[PDB]
Amino acid sequence: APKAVLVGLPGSGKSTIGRRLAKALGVGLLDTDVAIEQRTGRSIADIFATDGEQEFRRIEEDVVRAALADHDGVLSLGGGAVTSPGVRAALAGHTVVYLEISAAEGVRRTGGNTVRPLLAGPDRAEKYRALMAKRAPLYRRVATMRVDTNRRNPGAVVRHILSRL
Ligand SMILES: Nc1ncnc2c1ncn2[C@@H]1O[C@H](COP(=O)(O)OP(=O)(O)O)[C@@H](O)[C@H]1O
Ligand SMILES: [Cl-]
Ligand SMILES: [Cl-]
Ligand SMILES: [Cl-]
Ligand SMILES: [Cl-]
Ligand SMILES: [Cl-]
Ligand SMILES: [Mg+2]
Repeated sequence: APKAVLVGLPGSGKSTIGRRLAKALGVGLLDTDVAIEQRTGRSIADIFATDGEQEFRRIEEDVVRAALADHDGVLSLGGGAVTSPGVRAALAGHTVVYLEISAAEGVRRTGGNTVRPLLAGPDRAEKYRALMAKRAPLYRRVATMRVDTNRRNPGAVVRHILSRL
């Protein structure tokens, strides 16, 4: 089982805290989105655009279940993985760290244009708050550890988690 599975909204720090937490533990980081692009050679988008949700999610769940079983390092879950009941079911029993972030800070951390599909240019703040009302309850449900990242720098978040593992 993974040392920790990180979940949270876009920009809550899944990739960043995941990378730094993994480095600290001397283990590898497995990001489900990446495992998907590598498994299919297709980018996240093409899959969506082409196959769409149901098919992506099915693939994503497939990747998550395998990672939860084979990966012993840090696992960062794609932001929407928790919307699949099969994923929430597979997570039961695992150490799940929910990186919490306010909408104001979250939307500002993602302004990097690093490819945030569900956060188009037109009124991102409004879209981010909607995404939060929708995903937040799910993260809280699967979370075994809730970590507030609002005023904590990445190092402090990492140390906070390490202390509770
Ligand atoms: N605790 C933090 N404090 C300040 N900035 C952060 C923190 N965590 C993440 N960030 C920054 O916010 C941006 C989004 O982080 P990222 O890990 O890619 O988020 P996610 O993978 O959840 O979508 C990155 O530039 C990252 O360095
Ligand atoms: Cl399984
Ligand atoms: Cl590993
Ligand atoms: Cl995300
Ligand atoms: Cl299960
Ligand atoms: Cl600080
Ligand atoms: Mg990420």
